[PDB]
Amino acid sequence: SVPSQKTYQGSYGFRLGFLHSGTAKSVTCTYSPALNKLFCQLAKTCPVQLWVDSTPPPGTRVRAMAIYKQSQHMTEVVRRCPHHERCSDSDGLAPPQHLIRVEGNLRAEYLDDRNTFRHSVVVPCEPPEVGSDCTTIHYNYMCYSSCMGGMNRRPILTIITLEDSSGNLLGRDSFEVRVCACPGRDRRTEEENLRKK
Ligand SMILES: OCc1cc(I)c(-n2cccc2)c(I)c1O
Ligand SMILES: [Zn+2]
Repeated sequence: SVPSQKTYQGSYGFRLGFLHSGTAKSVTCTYSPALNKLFCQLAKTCPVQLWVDSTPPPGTRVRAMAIYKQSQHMTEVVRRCPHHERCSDSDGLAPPQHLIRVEGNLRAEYLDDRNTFRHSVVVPCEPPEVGSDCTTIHYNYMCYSSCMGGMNRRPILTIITLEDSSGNLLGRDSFEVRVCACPGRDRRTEEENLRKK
């Protein structure tokens, strides 16, 4: 009733990577290594790099799913709030209830799990373009952390899993997410709080 969040590189040495976008007031997405936490604006591009030490087999896929970070909320499905699920901002593929979308990939598939009711979005693994050493997926988060009746100020994690063609686990990584109006200021504030402690 709770998906695992244990980091697992697996046989292919799978792990995530993030750009270094800084903390200017205008930044739309920024990652804090000290907090392992991504800060982003609503419905803005979040580039997440995928790194491996060796090439996984054809048919390998990469799935993203959100869970609540606090244990007392972890069994609750993370979903969009009562406002955003009804705002008709569909891209034609993502169900309106799903918090996480993949941008610009027509092969993305959206799952409502028939047993857990949790949402996820999964894409095929594709090799890096010539001249690149990693592959990047562009995610969007479609509600604010503060949305009433949805996340309601509760922190979430995103779990990224590398899976075989049957859905079996090959690798796992994760990061906390805050969706907020000013990611640069919030990253600076939270990193300062961590330092003061
Ligand atoms: O052949 C090299 C290579 C192949 C693949 I397929 C991937 N990959 C794409 C999504 C997940 C892993 C990567 I990163 C890579 O470097
Ligand atoms: Zn919302």
